[PDB]
Amino acid sequence: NDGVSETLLAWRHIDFWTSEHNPDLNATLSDPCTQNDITHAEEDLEVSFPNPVKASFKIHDGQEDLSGLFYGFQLMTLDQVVAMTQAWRNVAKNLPDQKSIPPNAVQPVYAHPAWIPLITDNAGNHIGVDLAPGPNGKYAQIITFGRDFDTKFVIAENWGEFLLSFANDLEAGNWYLVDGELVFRDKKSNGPIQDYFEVLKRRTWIKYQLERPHR
Repeated sequence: NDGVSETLLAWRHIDFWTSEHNPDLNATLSDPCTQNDITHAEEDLEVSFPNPVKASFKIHDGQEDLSGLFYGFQLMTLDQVVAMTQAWRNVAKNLPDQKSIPPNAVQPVYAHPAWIPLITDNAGNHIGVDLAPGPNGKYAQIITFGRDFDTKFVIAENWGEFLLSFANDLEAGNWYLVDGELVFRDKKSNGPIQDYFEVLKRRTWIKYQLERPHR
């Protein structure tokens, strides 16, 4: 049940922020998935979705537009999670210099059948949940992985924390509509526009570095 409260609160904030500032994006958030949909998907993949991820799916089954919520990155429907997990499984089955940050938190591999993608940049890169952590990682940690992520990053301890940190970016004013496309900018620093994966990665890196003095 860890991350469950955060998931619920994050979606409240994201539902409410999008309905004020970006109604077009709000109208892309799908209806909940049923427990049946979720059972069928766990069955197809032979996994248990962690509690915060299942709670997120029972609020919105991804996004469908008749673009991406996470500063241009799309929240995937349960159908896309299944299809895309199976495509990564076909690749893990065959054939690059792979790293983890923090070191040994994430397996240093291109692909793993237990890495469940939940967000896509639609260019082969993902944020997802890691169901087979490295020795210093945590089960159901949130990671980056895919085509151009030689270095995997642990970006949150669970999916609820991930969603809540995105919801607080919105609430801190860290955004720009170019409604227009939603991009990220550090408001406090009057900062330049940035790719949100670079922002996530720098945050994970800085936090790792700042904990290093505690022995």
